Amino acid sequence: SKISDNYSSLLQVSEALGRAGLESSNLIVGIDFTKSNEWTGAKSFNRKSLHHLSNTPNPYEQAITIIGRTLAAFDEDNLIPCYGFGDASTHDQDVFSFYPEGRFCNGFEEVLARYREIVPQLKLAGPTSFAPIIEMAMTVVEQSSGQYHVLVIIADGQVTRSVDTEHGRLSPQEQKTVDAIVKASTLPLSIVLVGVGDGPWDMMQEFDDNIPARAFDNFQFVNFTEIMSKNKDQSRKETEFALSALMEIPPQYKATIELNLLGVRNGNIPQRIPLPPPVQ
Ligand SMILES: [Ca+2]
Ligand SMILES: [Ca+2]
Ligand SMILES: [Ca+2]
Ligand SMILES: [Mg+2]
Repeated sequence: SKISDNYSSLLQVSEALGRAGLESSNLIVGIDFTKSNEWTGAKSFNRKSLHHLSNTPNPYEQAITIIGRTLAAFDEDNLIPCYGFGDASTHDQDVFSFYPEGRFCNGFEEVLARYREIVPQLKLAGPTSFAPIIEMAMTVVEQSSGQYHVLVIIADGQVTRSVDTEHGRLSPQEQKTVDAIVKASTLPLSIVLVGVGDGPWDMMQEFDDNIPARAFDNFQFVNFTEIMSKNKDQSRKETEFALSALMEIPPQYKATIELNLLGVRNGNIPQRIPLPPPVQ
């Protein structure tokens, strides 16, 4: 069933996790390197590309940074597998690992550094689909034998569609993304979409709230731009981010126990191989 916003403060989330008795969790990060990032910073990033490097941190650097300051404790060994998708080497079919032999980033400081080192070497492309990043996460979970994971996807939310959809019919990219979300729910995996840039966010909100075929609500949408836009203190910004990102985690974690997913091998999860980073 659909999971609502049941907590009005970070403290309530923490207590809910306390009651549920969470003992162990790990993070997975996926980063959208599709071409739409060049134009979804029109209003929110002064007509620059969301991936543009300079003296000001771009929204991806900001999200990675805030994620590291607020969610780091939810990765138990501070080793974070990072993947990119949607550049010219992966299109809508594959992901690549941040490092050549699948070596994990040691801390989000290194996630941020490696991001900076990689992104100007990429050809931003497409089409845009979340199926490969989610399928990657599924393989990480299956290979750990059903250890609980949270996949954090940082993206601009522009999954490929036709503007004159006729009407409510999904693109292949949307349909494959939905199928991946539905299949993911046979595994102990939480997904958090951190939306950067201008939106629009209709489809992310649909992933969040309305996929009847899945076994539990396994997908939360965080509007990162709207949180950072609020004329409000920086510590209150990060607290509001943490709250939004963790909002569904206590019920999702509980669902993995009640649906007998936690610690169990599914047996029907194809092994996705990440491509090497297309870099020097
Ligand atoms: Ca880890
Ligand atoms: Ca949801
Ligand atoms: Ca939600
Ligand atoms: Mg795109």
